[PDB]
Amino acid sequence: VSGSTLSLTTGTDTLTGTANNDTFVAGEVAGAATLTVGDTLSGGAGTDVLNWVQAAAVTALPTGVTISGIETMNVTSGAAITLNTSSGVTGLTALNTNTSGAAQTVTAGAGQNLTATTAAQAANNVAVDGGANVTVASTGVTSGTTTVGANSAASGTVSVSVANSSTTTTGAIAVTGGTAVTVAQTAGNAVNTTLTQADVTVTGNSSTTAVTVTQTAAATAGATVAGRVNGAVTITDSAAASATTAGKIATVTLGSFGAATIDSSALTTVNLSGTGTSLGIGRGALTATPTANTLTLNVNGLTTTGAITDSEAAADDGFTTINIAGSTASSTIASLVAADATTLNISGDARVTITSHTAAALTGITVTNSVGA
Amino acid sequence: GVSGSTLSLTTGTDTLTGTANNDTFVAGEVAGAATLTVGDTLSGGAGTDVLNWVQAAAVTALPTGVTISGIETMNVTSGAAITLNTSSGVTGLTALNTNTSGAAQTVTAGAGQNLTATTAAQAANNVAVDGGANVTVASTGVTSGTTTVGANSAASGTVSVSVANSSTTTT
Ligand SMILES: [Sr+2]
Ligand SMILES: [Sr+2]
Ligand SMILES: [Sr+2]
Ligand SMILES: [Sr+2]
Ligand SMILES: [Sr+2]
Ligand SMILES: [Sr+2]
Ligand SMILES: [Sr+2]
Ligand SMILES: [Sr+2]
Ligand SMILES: [Sr+2]
Ligand SMILES: [Sr+2]
Ligand SMILES: [Sr+2]
Repeated sequence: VSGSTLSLTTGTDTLTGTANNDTFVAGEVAGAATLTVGDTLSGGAGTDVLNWVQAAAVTALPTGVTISGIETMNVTSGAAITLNTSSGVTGLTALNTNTSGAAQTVTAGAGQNLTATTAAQAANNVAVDGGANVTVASTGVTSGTTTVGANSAASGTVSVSVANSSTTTTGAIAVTGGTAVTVAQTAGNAVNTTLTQADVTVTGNSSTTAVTVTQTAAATAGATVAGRVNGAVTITDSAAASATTAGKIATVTLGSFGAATIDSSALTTVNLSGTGTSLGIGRGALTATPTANTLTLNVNGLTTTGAITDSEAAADDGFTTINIAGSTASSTIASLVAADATTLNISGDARVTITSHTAAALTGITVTNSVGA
Repeated sequence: GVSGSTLSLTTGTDTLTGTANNDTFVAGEVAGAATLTVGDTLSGGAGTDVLNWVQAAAVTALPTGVTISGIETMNVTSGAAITLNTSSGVTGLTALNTNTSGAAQTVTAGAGQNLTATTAAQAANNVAVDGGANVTVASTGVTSGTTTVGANSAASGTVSVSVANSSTTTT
């Protein structure tokens, strides 16, 4: 049931909503902000919203402001947003911060889903921390960077979308922590131009079980063709350097990639698609000899120009069984390097081509792929 | 207790009298200007009444000519330092709560007033409290800043000090 609209003032407000769905409006009055020192907002029962909008940059939650009972907080500025809602804000489950052509530096409470939406980001940087589920939705990015969890990891999942239609190389994307991470890049430069996409670094924490990093497929620029180069990808389990602590990242998905590396003692499955350069797979640095030594490569329309390498096998304990499952569209791996592999199984319903392989310890290759290998 | 009214002070000279019930006096800011101002007169009346004094500017004293009576609890929050002595005047006050972040506190409470000084990110700023009935100091983010209770007048009741430091700078 529709409730009331409650406009804040340039003074200290004490506003309590109804038992219904209310909208708290923290706009401007003649250019002056109305979310101001000492404001106390209580949504009451129902699904309540606070819309905080002002032309001037948002620089902080003001002194003495308390917000309770409001389920959604929308923050829109005509300039940058710098905001920490990890204190004074009870009951918020959705925090949405919105800029265009300006930076965002946002820290949310661990129970607040954060969505940072930036248009025309260009050379401005976006940094978000805290939150439950964290979502970054960035368009018109050029050299500006995208950083999640450098100070405090998301309690839930992380989803980053960065779009660049310039020829200026996309600023680096870094994510630290989260239960599952997806970094999705797109390149939208015009034909007969080339754009290099952002390097991506994803460092898991104790909760990170899966990481996904996708980009626009690489291509050579021509009169009819927009050129694209894929960025590097670095994915590191939090326990990658430990001799005793078990890993957590079990699945990695790459949709087109430059020079990519994975390091996780828990890794069992890698899903690959698009245009890849190279992929090196490390399994951490545990001293104990591993018992699960099966690697599954699920490929779908994958083309690599370089090698997929088990980097652990040469001097440590690599994978002994490699399962390659081809799906939906044919794949071509330029080189497969696996110094400890003794069994290679190739399955699926789409062709798998391995142009060259270096795996001297192999004793058996068996193909069940219905299309062929 | 039964809830009463909310009484917002203004940037003009206020004369505010509460209801026989539990009232909340709000002494905030209007567009950056304090609303607790010279000559203000506050009278809580019967019931359990509270004054919330919040402003970005430092608190250095009660403004000239201000009279406060019948208000049992006073909360003081500043964006800068707090320097305040409530051991005379403010008749009927039994609880004083002072709150800063990254700024010093120098507070003297009356011998019948429970004092709670809460400082976040105290760092190198010093906290000094005197007087009071039961005295509570709750400080986080302390570094080299000191904590001094009762150097000029001892608490009439108990003293409870909590000091948290997450730096490598000796507390
Ligand atoms: Sr206000
Ligand atoms: Sr409501
Ligand atoms: Sr409420
Ligand atoms: Sr509500
Ligand atoms: Sr290793
Ligand atoms: Sr080892
Ligand atoms: Sr080996
Ligand atoms: Sr006044
Ligand atoms: Sr009263
Ligand atoms: Sr009273
Ligand atoms: Sr009175």
